[PDB]
Amino acid sequence: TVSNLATMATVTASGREVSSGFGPELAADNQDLPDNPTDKSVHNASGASRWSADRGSGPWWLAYEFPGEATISSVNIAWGNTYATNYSIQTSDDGSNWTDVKTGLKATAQAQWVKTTFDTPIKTRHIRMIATTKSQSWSLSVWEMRTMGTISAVATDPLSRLTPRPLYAQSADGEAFELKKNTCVSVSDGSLLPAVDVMRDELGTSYGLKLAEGTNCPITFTLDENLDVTGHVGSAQSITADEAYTIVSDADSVTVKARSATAGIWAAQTLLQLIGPWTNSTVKLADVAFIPAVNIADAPRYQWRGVLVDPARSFYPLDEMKQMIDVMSAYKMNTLHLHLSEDEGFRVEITNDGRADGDTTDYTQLAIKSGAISYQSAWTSNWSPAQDGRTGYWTQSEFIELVAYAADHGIAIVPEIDGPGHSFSLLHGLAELNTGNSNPKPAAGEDTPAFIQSAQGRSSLATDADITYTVLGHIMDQLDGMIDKGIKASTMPASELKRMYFHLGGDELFLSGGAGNKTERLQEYLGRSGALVKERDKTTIVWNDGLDAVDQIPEGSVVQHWTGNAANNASIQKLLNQRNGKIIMSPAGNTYFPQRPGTETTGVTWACGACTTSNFYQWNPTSSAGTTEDKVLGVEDALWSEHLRSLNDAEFLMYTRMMATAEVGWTQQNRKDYDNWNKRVGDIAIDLMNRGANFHKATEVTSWKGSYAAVDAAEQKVTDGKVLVGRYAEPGLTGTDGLSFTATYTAEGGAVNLPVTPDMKQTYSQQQLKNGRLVVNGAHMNSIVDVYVTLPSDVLAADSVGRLDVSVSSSTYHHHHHH
Ligand SMILES: CC(=O)N[C@@H]1[C@@H](O)[C@H](O)[C@@H](COS(=O)(=O)O)O[C@@H]1O
Ligand SMILES: CC(=O)N[C@@H]1[C@@H](O)[C@H](O)[C@@H](COS(=O)(=O)O)O[C@H]1O
Ligand SMILES: [Ca+2]
Repeated sequence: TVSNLATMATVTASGREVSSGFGPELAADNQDLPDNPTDKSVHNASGASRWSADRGSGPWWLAYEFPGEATISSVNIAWGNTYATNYSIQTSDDGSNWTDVKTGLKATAQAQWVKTTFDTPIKTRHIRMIATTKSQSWSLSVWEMRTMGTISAVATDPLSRLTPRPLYAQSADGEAFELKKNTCVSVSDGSLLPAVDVMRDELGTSYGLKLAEGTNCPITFTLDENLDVTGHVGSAQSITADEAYTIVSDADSVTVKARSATAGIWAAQTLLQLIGPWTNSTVKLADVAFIPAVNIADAPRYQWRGVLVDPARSFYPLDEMKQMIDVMSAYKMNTLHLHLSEDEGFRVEITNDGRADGDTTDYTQLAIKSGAISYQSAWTSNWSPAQDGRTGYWTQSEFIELVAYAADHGIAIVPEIDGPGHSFSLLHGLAELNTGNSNPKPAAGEDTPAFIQSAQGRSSLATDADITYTVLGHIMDQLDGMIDKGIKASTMPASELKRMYFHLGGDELFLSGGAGNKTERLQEYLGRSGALVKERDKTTIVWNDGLDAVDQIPEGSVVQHWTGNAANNASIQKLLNQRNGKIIMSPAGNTYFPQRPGTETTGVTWACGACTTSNFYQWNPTSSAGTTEDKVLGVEDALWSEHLRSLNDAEFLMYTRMMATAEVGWTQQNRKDYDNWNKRVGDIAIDLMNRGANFHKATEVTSWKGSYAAVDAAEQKVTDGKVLVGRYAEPGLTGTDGLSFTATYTAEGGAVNLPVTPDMKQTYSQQQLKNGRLVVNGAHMNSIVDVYVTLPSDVLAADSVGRLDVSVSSSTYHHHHHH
């Protein structure tokens, strides 16, 4: 049973002919046409039951906001004496962003019903008719827009933005908490100050909040090592309780409980998602920030939620690593796996401080010599950039700073020094490692092997030589010392942030050829190296193609799975079932960022053809591992850098797929829904535009949206009458001509027109090729649009008193703002 829901709708329109009658609400009054509806005395009787639109060039639109989710079967429009010769019907969840549901619609006569049927009824809070052309110069005329269906009186979900989707989240009673400039925060413990710092780092700029630590503040964080959310853990669910938090908020208070300092940062990240996708605004906004009234209880499914970054192929400066850490933290990733060494580079300084007794190795050569090499474009015959990998390395100071910044965002460092293959940078850097069964050998009269194409994929450390293990042990000791110093600088607890794991690699030894004995080499090397990790009170990690040494690595070692089917891999099952091992899941087709994210893009094709947000989301790491939940540590994305030369190009591949892995890492298997995640991507993107982070504008994402935010003009420079009053963020804009801006000013008493200048520094571009090779930074997002107005002299010269109105319209967006 359907009804005309027009009669319960809140009705808006592009405009109206006259202020006094023919209002848009007269399309929504469920009245049959009067007798003789085309007669002018009937169509133009002052009380005629019809909308008469604004004039001008259009488009002209009529929008219904339902008090609930409407399930709409059909729209039947009774057109008046001026009818739409071309129109569409669009839907909106938010009332501002519109999506086509029926296009190519036409009326063909006066006083004509045009019925548009949805064979599958559509569920929507908003619907509108938008018309581009009409039958006469007169105002478009609508007697009736009947929207036939049923309605469910469900309120908007103030928690709909959250990613990852929490364990438990429900709206609470009453108004939102309004954040004020001097709103203070109380913590139970100093280790929670980093969580408040994360909030202040965004909100200080975007909303001018001090968020000072105070006493008896209305926002509190409490560390409770016994926090229990198991009430919300169902028999088919599984959590890591150490990262549990709760939030309980109302109009007067925001109360956070955290099981760990790390969980306090997760709580802060949740609060920043609730405040909305403008918290990283580089400019003070005019709107106040609100935390809606909520009850949240949250913890992750998996304890290990990571990103591998490979600076070894192409270096990433410290400031770029910080921008990665910011977004990793924003999605509750807790692990930064650094692939520090490769055939093509070594990216951290190792000193001669604290060497073992008898060790006179000169470690300073390693960064000096092997920092200076990188992936060679000339050794590629493909679409890889013409530019070689970036060279360089983090100094110990910068590496300690990297550790501290990661820790202050809830992220631990997991170092990898790959061997015995993928190790040419070590041989190239340290004369002393060129001994025993190492490969390749230095040319006659040389103390280190030449960085030439024939070395690549043919490297082996000397698995038979004591110096190999001396060197590895020193590098482990140096990394540990730097990690300890960075955690100390962060103030986060070492018990939380010092990840007692070391990644030995073990992958693809002699992939391109080399000296043979592949298996006997893995077994000797990973046996002795594993013993180094164990004696340092750590758990060994190896890639799955190093489990040739499953029996020689320590009991309880971890496999990082990337290649083939883990569930059928005998050596993985042996580790997990016979050697109390655990698994980190990085199957290439679900987690490898170089795998091209769309069929329109240029990139690696082998794992999926294109591994999209669907491939990154729609998998279950435990069933992919073919093991039990208890044996799965979690997941890591991989950013391999053979082809990456910039943070912009890395972020193209990382985002938004990384936010799918974040949900796989955190969200319960039975709470995952790819369509629900997909709907959340639009605001994920508005926040990335505010951060200045790049992202692939994937075709399978269907929530790309615009968002208008008013700017606090009091903090903006006026130049020759021109001042920034608004920003408009929409991924994919190639220019501003699709957008119509209008602004008016009213001093109390007075509305005058302000001419608007929209200004977008950069346009959207997909990847660019030159001579068959990707151009570095070819794919880049458009800028947020700056919305300037030019003030008249009387307004320019007035003191501080008035109301600014700004309206933005496109075929897919409409918003009117006032302050
Ligand atoms: C205020 C008022 O009466 N305005 C009406 C309009 O709404 C109408 O669209 C127009 C043409 O009417 S038609 O019947 O010839 O198309 O005539 C009058 O201008
Ligand atoms: C463990 C591991 O992945 N080892 C190697 C990495 O040295 C390589 O860099 C990466 C490329 O990823 S791809 O570009 O997505 O194929 O894949 C594997 O070849
Ligand atoms: Ca009517």
